[PDB]
Amino acid sequence: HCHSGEKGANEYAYAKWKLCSASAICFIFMIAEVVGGHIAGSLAVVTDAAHLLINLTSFLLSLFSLWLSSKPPSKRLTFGWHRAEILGALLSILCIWVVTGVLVYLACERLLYPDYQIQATVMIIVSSCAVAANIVLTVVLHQANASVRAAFVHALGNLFQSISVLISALIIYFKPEYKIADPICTFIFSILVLASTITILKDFSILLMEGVPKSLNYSGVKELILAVDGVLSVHSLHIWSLTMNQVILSAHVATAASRDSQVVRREIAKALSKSFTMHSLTIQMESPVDQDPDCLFCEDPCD
Amino acid sequence: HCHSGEKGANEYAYAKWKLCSASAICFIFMIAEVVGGHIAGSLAVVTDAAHLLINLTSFLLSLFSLWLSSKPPSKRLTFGWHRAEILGALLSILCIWVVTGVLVYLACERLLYPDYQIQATVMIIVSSCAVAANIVLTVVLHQANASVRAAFVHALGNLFQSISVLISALIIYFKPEYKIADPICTFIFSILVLASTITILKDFSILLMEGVPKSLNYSGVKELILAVDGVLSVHSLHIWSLTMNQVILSAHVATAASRDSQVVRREIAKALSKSFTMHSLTIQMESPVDQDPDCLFCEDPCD
Ligand SMILES: [Zn+2]
Ligand SMILES: [Zn+2]
Ligand SMILES: [Zn+2]
Repeated sequence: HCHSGEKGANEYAYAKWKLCSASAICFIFMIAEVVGGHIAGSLAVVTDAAHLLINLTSFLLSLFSLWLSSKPPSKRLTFGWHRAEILGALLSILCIWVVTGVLVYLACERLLYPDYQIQATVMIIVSSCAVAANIVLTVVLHQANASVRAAFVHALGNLFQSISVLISALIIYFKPEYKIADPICTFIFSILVLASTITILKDFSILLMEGVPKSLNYSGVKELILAVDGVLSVHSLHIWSLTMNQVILSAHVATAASRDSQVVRREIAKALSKSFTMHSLTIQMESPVDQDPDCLFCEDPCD
Repeated sequence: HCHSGEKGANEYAYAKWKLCSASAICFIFMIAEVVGGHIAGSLAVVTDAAHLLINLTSFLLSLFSLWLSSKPPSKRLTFGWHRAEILGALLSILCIWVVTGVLVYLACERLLYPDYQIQATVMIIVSSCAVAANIVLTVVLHQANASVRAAFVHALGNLFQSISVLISALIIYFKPEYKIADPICTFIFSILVLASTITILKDFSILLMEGVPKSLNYSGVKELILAVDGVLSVHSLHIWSLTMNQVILSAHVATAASRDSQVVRREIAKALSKSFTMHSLTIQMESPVDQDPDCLFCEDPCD
């Protein structure tokens, strides 16, 4: 019948906790260490307490993306609302890029305006919690689902940014004669952030461009299909992916003309669903006749 | 043979001119009206001459997206590099959102710091060219290809932003007693920008989520297919789209068991390619047997 029905359902549920819990943890931390600013110096933690609101924002946005992904397939969005996950993830990552650019420009400003001073010891304790809080905010998002993996890279990034004042603070406190080791620290650590976002960006860009999923390999799939009896030649094998774990596949095959078709494609479906989980298959089951010199449109992926 | 080979090839060529020409026009304008700043007041046009560089940047980025779209299909990117167009377009539009947010924040700053003054007559002539130049930069991008349509919305947006100082300038010159009609102008006109970007964003988001293309209609396609003789029931009709004009389709059909299959799907392909151009079709041609009460996974798009 070519439609097979808890292994997937439960996973949407786990992340839903791995985010709501992390969002709540960041909520607690932001609340506490902002009320610890009104009842003390009022320009102490707000600047750090800022970032925490950004992380919370990204976490709630990723959770919103999950809730969207839950929605059922419609007439307009046929396959379902799945890629909403990847979309929210890519939006969050571009927001990392934007926020980091903003921070780098403010660092350059502080450089061009060295007329500024901050007590280099209380500057550390405020950094330590920010590092510690980020340590916790990361280890909960330790990968997975495109949504959580987008929140982790978003969290880890803050960690490098978080120490980027601590490791700077110590160098300021232990030798305030320098005063210009902080901007270079923000620079290099923003670059580290950007490297991690480069990894995730490459992966989700390959996803959005209907690229074959990393988890698989095209020529391996052609071998795996052609390794079945009745077939003679498989042309136009396209295999893209939905968010992460919904691999689709669509192929033309040319089988033994006098052979019964439907058993051949049934066997192909069994072989494929045996090697790896699917989400749909539409094998066209063409005939022996094919205009081979003209199949250049479906000769093979050049690569 | 199910593979049919100048109607499409020439279109990549037209836009390639509709961008390179517009990029060059903006290049000319920026050059001229920046050298008209060194040889006069040096804080006159640079701020306007700034956004021209942003428009040029977006135009060259869209052209880069086109050049990517030209690349052939590979083993990793099976369908081809097509959606690179949509990706570059969405990036450019999010950059519109970012730049407009930046401008709105600087407007709020000018508000909270009314300690500032600018001659309200020379402020107009610098605005008029910016409006005129934007008038020209837009009417060349008058739509189409996802790349150009992304450059037009990007250009038109600057127009509203461009007059957003002129219409402000006049009100400053004709009554400098007000001095606070400029921020509200930037506000409302940024909102207009954001509305246009909302339209384009909705469309390309529907595209990226494998939504059926606007140009078509699902139930219309089911009627158009089921209107052919041999078929009995079509389930799991998925029809997404590549960038704009590469519509794909993939369907299971259940036809008369004793009937010859391949003629049925050949006729379906003829009917579809008759109603509207395609880019691929993989009709599975299932049998009469189907487990109807269990097809809930392929019952129909709820909507
Ligand atoms: Zn062919
Ligand atoms: Zn089916
Ligand atoms: Zn079914």
